[PDB]
Amino acid sequence: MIVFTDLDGTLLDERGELGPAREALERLRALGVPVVPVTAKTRKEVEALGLEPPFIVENGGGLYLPRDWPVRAGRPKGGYRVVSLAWPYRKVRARLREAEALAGRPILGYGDLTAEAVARLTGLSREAARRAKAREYDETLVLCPEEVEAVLEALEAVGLEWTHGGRFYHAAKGADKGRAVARLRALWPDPEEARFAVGLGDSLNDLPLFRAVDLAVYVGRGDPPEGVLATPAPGPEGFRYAVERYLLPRL
Amino acid sequence: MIVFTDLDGTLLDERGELGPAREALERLRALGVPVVPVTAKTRKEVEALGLEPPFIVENGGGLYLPRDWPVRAGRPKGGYRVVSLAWPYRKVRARLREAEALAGRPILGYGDLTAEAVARLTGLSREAARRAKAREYDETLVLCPEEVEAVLEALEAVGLEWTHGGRFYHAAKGADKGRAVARLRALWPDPEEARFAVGLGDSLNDLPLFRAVDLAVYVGRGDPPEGVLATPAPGPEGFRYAVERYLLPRLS
Ligand SMILES: O=C(O)[C@@H](CO)O[C@H]1O[C@H](CO)[C@@H](O)[C@H](O)[C@@H]1O
Ligand SMILES: O=C(O)[C@@H](CO)O[C@H]1O[C@H](CO)[C@@H](O)[C@H](O)[C@@H]1O
Ligand SMILES: [Mg+2]
Repeated sequence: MIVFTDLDGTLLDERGELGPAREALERLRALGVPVVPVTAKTRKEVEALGLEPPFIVENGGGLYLPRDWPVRAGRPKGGYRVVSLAWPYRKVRARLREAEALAGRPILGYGDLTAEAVARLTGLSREAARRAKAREYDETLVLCPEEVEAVLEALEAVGLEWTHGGRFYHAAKGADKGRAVARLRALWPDPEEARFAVGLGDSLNDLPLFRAVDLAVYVGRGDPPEGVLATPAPGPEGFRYAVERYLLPRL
Repeated sequence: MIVFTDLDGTLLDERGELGPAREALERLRALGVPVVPVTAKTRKEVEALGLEPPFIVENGGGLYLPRDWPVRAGRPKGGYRVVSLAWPYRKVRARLREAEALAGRPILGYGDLTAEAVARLTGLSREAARRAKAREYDETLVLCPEEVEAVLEALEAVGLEWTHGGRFYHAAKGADKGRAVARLRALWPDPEEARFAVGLGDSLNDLPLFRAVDLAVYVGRGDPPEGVLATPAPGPEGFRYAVERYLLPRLS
């Protein structure tokens, strides 16, 4: 069993972990169940949250492995090997400039904003905002609710893809959580451990993650998508719930 | 006679250059008629244009005088004395956060943007954008057309004042081109010289300028403000026309 989790509102929601979630996390760790973060966040953000690879960043744009992973894949980088699945940020930013021309209006994202601006808009600290700005693949957009559609059509017109992360639209090419999960499972050292994958997500828009695992659990508010399990409560209690009810009785 | 003039859309051409206005300005100088820029631009932008004090920056937020101005006012800063009329930028920026909470959506200004983004948004060079970001009083807002109504009401709700410079909305408190021109006229070393004021402008933020002068001339696009003089063509050609048709005859 491998457990894939969107940080977002599955594990984090309230900033970082939280009582019930921690307890559930330790439980998994004690049982030798690998837990793999799958997040919109950057590698700099995940590191600051003290997480060790493997993890999936920027909506599936990048798969980070320990440098000594038993399966040779990706490019060596310090204590990591990085599997790049998506176009680099600089290329995404260049295409965004083409999109603006098409939409005949400015398209702003984190690349255009100061860290203090990003911090204000996200509720992050300036320090965490700086890490959220350190993007390798995916751009977080700041769009006027009223102009979202014109912008999205322009993005696709220039070959970019878009997703919604919970509060912001994102632009990238090749970044998909399901693709990244399938890739990491195919790169797993022990094929039997990766045979059964669980995916926990806090977004009605985590379908790519939900599609790529064998047991999908939606830990948010309201009804889950079709073919996806639910929990009574959202947040860390929803994560703990799902862990205690769906997982522990399998190990 | 003192001629008070906006820069963007008035004395500057569409690309921000003084070239086209030079001949008209040279007529005024020869005739010994003072010309005072009254602009949305910052001090650093006015300096980069090679303009000398006195001048009024940031929609009337600050009055810049020569260090040796005969009438003592404001505070020293090397070659300048500065009369601050409006709240400092830091206070406007903090108040904008309350406006943003009230609107329930982001309200972005230059202060939130890199020089590179400001350059892209304005068509300025990166270097000119750094100068435009060096704001002391007034914030330039970057609003999508659909959110303007809600944004301007949120500004008013939190005690900020708004205006528009021809291309962008602005937020400040106490920054008013008419207030600043009136203050400058009162600080003028030659009351007879200051007795008759002319004001040229093209945008919303210039209506207060028009009200603070004795002869107002609109060189913007479309129809002029009620009872204000108009010119055949906008911008610097409008400025030149005004000098030749409206000002010269009066100087004789
Ligand atoms: O799209 C969002 O709503 C969130 C969560 O999905 O991701 C963005 O926003 C987060 C802050 O809320 C950042 O930490 C991420 O890097 C990213 O910029
Ligand atoms: O509001 C505008 O239309 C213009 C008019 O001067 O001013 C803003 O925009 C100008 C760039 O177009 C900057 O030079 C100014 O500092 C200010 O940010
Ligand atoms: Mg103007």
